[PDB]
Amino acid sequence: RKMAFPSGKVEGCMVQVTCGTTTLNGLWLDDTVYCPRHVICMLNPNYEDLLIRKSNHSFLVQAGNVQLRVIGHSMQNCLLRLKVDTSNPKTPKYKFVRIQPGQTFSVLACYNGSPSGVYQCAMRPNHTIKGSFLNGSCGSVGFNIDYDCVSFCYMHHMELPTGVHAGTDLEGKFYGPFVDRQTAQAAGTDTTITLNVLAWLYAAVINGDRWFLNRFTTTLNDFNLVAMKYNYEPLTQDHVDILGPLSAQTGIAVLDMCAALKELLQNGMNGRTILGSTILEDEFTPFDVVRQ
Amino acid sequence: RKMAFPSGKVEGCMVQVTCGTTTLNGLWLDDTVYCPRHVICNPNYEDLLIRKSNHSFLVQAGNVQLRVIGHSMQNCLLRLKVDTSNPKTPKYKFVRIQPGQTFSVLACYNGSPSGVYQCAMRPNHTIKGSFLNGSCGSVGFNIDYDCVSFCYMHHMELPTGVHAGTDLEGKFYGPFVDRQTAQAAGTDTTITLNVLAWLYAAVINGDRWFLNRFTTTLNDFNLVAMKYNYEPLTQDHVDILGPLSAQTGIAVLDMCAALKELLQNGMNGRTILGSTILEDEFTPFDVVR
Ligand SMILES: *[C@@](O)(CO)[C@H](C[C@@H]1CCNC1=O)NC(=O)[C@H](CC(C)C)NC(=O)c1cc2c(OC)cccc2[nH]1
Ligand SMILES: *[C@@](O)(CO)[C@H](C[C@@H]1CCNC1=O)NC(=O)[C@H](CC(C)C)NC(=O)c1cc2c(OC)cccc2[nH]1
Repeated sequence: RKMAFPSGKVEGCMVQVTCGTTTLNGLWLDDTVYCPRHVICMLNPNYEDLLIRKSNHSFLVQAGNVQLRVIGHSMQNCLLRLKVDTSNPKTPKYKFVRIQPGQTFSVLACYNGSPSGVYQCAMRPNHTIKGSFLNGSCGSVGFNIDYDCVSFCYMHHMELPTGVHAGTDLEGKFYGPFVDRQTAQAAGTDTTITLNVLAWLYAAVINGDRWFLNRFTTTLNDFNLVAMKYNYEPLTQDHVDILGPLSAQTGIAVLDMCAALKELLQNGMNGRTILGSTILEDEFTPFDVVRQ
Repeated sequence: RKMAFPSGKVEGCMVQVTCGTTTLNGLWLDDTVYCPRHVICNPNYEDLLIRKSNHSFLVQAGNVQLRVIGHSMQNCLLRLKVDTSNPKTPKYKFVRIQPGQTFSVLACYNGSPSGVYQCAMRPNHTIKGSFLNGSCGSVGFNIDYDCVSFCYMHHMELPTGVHAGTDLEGKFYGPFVDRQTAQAAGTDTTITLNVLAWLYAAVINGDRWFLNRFTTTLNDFNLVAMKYNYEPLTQDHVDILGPLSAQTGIAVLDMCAALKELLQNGMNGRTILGSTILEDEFTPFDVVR
């Protein structure tokens, strides 16, 4: 099952940022509030021009009942760093990280500064996420929690015409070739996260369906050559080592699981299922499998 | 997408309760801590509790230690009275959920919340959770408005991998007892009303391939439902699906005729809202939210 991290430490940081009539979500850490810079906008806007035309007083920042006053502002990439007169008493230990494709994080969906729901998603190889984001969701945040430290890694900005979502890290650099404009943008073709599909296949073996296994063998090179022809990410030697624990628990060598996957890619499943589905799941990490 | 409620108001109520070498998670509301009674541990729990002093309960809220002032047992739960009243307790109710309804689980270990996720009370009164060793005392809830409705406390994993537990009054969901016994639930069924709500959800998102021009009656639908291990559908169920009927413009018995086709013919490798299976853990209330 897809589990999310507990959202509490992040709920205390969610605020509402309003400019004129356009409102979105912001992240209040210490005396600074972060939010997508498009709060000040629509096609091909000059963001420097519009920021210099804006006064601190223009930004309405509400944190629950309280109103916070912008004591200053600056732009970092596609984000705005509003300085506020109050430090957030509920700020957690935190860091900004750049999540990598294949990896997962939890999204705390927010509307009007109120956290609505938390779900877990992965960053795809084409630098989009298959999220659930309605109008009002910009500035909602993705994050991982290790110990008591929160790793902020995603701020929501856009939904591509194809249903998927695009955003930035906490420094405002967009993941992927997207720009914050009211234009239709296309992601690159979405390749499948091989490392996670193998983790799934290992998970299926621990659950007791082995029907897709075989005695054929493969080298890493030859598996990667097949995989790319089916739009699957090549498997690095690093990924092989990551699968080590799942390999020893099941007694099935990683290259033999790849030989299995190679046969699934080339012949499909004759309507057969793994863990109940006809399609191979690719947002369960090896860590997720090991933990559960 | 399954979405869990923000777990913040619950995480501040999670504490650790230890009796000897036995540890589990507890729920700290006001001045009382709720936790599965087997923390004191087929025995007799009335005998075990009388031999227990308040001093023997190690209750910890994070770094802090709480002193048990008194206690009492209600069903399968302990009500530990403590000297401190939790400053973080939200507005809350205890409710008993009905099968088919959904909630969020804050999975906890050694008093530390580690994960949140959605799940549903199955018709056989189990839940398909994700619980590991140390997870008893983990709590299920709904956070509608600012009021938290606690509805589940975790107690066990059956041989089949599903989970079982009680309400916050300590009465089990289902036939189970808190003993170290292998126990069996009844045969499960598929939550028909939830499957239909999810079909309405797909239409709203534009997946309409499974629709058709036919209609069915309630009685004819249930003839097909019974054969495929779905719960019978009732007129109460149809009235619940009213608002989604209106939003999509598809009559509730039109959607049933679409579902009978999906059951009879199956889905030919095609997918509804991403999955290759008919999802039954999204309720009509869920889809509105
Ligand atoms: C934020 O809420 C906006 O502050 C919003 C979130 C999306 C709305 C629906 N689901 C979401 O995830 N973001 C946008 O509306 C952004 C705003 C930009 C960055 C200025 N724009 C889009 O996501 C967008 C624009 C267009 C488009 O043009 C018009 C054509 C096709 C798709 C598309 N997406
Ligand atoms: C709590 O953590 C208990 O301290 C624990 C949670 C489960 C452990 C693994 N995953 C869980 O969800 N609960 C138990 O161990 C309970 C304790 C009872 C209520 C006294 N027991 C079981 O879940 C249990 C016992 C047996 C069994 O016996 C023999 C045989 C088969 C399954 C089984 N489950």
